[PDB]
Amino acid sequence: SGFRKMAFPSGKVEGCMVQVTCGTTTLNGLWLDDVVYCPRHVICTSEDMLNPNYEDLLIRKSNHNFLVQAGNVQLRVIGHSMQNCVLKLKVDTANPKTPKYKFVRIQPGQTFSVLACYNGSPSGVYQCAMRPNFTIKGSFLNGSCGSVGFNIDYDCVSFCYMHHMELPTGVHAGTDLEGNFYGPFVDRQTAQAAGTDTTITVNVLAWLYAAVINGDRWFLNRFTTTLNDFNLVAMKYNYEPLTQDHVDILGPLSAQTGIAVLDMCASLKELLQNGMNGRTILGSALLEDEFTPFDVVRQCSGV
Amino acid sequence: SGFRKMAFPSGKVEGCMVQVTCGTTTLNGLWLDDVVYCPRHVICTSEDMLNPNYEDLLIRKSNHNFLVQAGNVQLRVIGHSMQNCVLKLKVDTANPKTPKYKFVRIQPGQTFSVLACYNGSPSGVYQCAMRPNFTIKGSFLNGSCGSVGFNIDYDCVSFCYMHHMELPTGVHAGTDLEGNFYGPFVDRQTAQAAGTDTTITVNVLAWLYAAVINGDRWFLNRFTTTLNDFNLVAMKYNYEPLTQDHVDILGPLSAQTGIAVLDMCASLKELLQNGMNGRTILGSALLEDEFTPFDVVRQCSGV
Ligand SMILES: COc1cccc2[nH]c(C(=O)N[C@@H](CC(C)C)C(=O)N[C@@H](C[C@@H]3CCNC3=O)C(=O)c3nc4ccccc4s3)cc12
Ligand SMILES: COc1cccc2[nH]c(C(=O)N[C@@H](CC(C)C)C(=O)N[C@@H](C[C@@H]3CCNC3=O)C(=O)c3nc4ccccc4s3)cc12
Repeated sequence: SGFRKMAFPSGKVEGCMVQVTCGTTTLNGLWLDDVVYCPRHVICTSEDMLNPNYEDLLIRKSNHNFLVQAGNVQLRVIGHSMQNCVLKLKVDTANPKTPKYKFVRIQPGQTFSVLACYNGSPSGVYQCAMRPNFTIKGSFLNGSCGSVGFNIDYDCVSFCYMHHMELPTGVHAGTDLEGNFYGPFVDRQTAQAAGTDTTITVNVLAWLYAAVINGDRWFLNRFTTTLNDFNLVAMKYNYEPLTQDHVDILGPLSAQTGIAVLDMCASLKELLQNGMNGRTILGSALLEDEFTPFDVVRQCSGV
Repeated sequence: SGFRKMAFPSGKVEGCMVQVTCGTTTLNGLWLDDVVYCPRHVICTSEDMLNPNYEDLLIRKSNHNFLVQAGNVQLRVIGHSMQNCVLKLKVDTANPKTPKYKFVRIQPGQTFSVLACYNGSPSGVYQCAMRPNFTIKGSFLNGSCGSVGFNIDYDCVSFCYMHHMELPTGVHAGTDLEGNFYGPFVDRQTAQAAGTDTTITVNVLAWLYAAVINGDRWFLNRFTTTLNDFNLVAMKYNYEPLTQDHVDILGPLSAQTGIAVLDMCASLKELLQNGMNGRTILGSALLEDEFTPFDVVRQCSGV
């Protein structure tokens, strides 16, 4: 038992991290088969960054302008192309550590592991959720762009994020591995705002089930509510609406604990209206919404 | 910027995880050079577990009773010996992925990354602190024993933990890689209690500095206190005493923020006496003590 924010083991992704240099700018890149993927603004100069015309900038480059380093070994670039906000560099060597992989775009409310890298060298791994407003609450410093986010299913790495930007509020924005931004952001040196955010209701309920499985029961009550009346309270507290599919997804956790989803919703309503009264749930003094139902089942099945 | 609980990249340790089977019992093991390390109670039968005489149990074993599997490839055991609560199995093949490593025992208050493994296969990575009472608040299921904890410095993996037990309270206990338990626990199928725990004061202060670096300032005040008077308040709230070495260790963070350690102590005293008044620090509604000063500097230097 125990419930901890947990990342996927990162070794399969570590074996794919390289360093891409163009001019004086060096970013992280992702080497899969004979292609390296990196943020396209590696081709920018300090003068270009306010509003680059990237098509123009890249037409003015050739293969020999890109230095790709995999460890101490330099990779020969033999082709280049634009992939929305990602640059694709064809190299003459397929990565021998390429895992089974795919490129999958995730939904707000889903989680993934981030492998933070600096100078092509992995530095830390952590978990985070795609917020409803398409930002992530990450931890990224100068030099981190091109770090990727991913999930692992059996042997397959599903890459879902490459890092590009930090907003003025200190949250982070990036693209899928096709170079398409999550949310209304652009890869320019400008201050950009996200939309208002909301709390991921289905994840809060999943985490309350995790708590019960781990012996935290003080917030439970004999009461139940209806879906409509729950969502009336949810809207008041800036919580997302709960769907029947959300209920159905919570079915297994409901069955494991013997607590109907709408019974747990009555606990959440009381927590939202009354606070915690100085108590904690799974070591937190607030309602946590960055664990999916899948994340919970992965740590709590069989407890 | 941003501050997230962050583990070390796990790939160097992933390349060392194997599976050790004795009889019907299979545990995780750690393969470094030509030695596999695992919890000694892999040799136990259901009848032996209440109070095994491990010396007797192991004398009754020979090399061919141990099946070591590294992936699909079986490793030939050519020697065995007892190492306190760890078994050492000599195999005929040195692990070609052995990283630079050492075995280091950590102090309460220090942090490390855990690579949770089941059936020799890595499943998740997370960070945790050795509590003052020598337990860890982990996430471990049936089948997890032999999973290890570690820190990485440059290229060197310092292994500090191998997992053995879950206490009745749901916290976890284990040994260093020499097989010596952290705390007053024994490897028997018995319910065991830890000593009372305390809050790691120096880590709370480190995390308050992390908060300031990340723009959370509401808890600051123009006041300062003395070390003696702070520790009088700390003792009241079950916080560890703050030493001058703790102050000295916090020096860099003090210099980066321009906030004297004893000035921050006055903020902590007010937080301890007044609570948060419904506000958060770095996304938490309680005072967090599982980040060391080193952990903070690693994410906040240069912000
Ligand atoms: C007036 O401009 C602002 C006003 C208010 C907030 C702001 N934020 C950013 C902004 O984020 N810019 C992007 C770059 C843009 C072009 C996508 C950027 O620096 N990305 C970083 C990751 C950042 C660093 C800090 N923590 C992070 O996550 C990345 O590593 C990259 N470095 C470089 C360096 C050179 C060339 C490319 C890259 S790409 C600008 C900005
Ligand atoms: C009346 O006995 C209790 C009363 C109240 C609380 C209790 N806790 C334990 C207790 O923890 N036992 C140890 C084993 C002891 C011998 C060190 C144990 O099961 N370790 C697990 C990791 C545990 C599983 C649940 N989550 C965890 O972390 C491990 O994987 C191992 N599995 C086996 C299986 C067979 C042989 C060896 C091992 S070693 C006993 C106990």
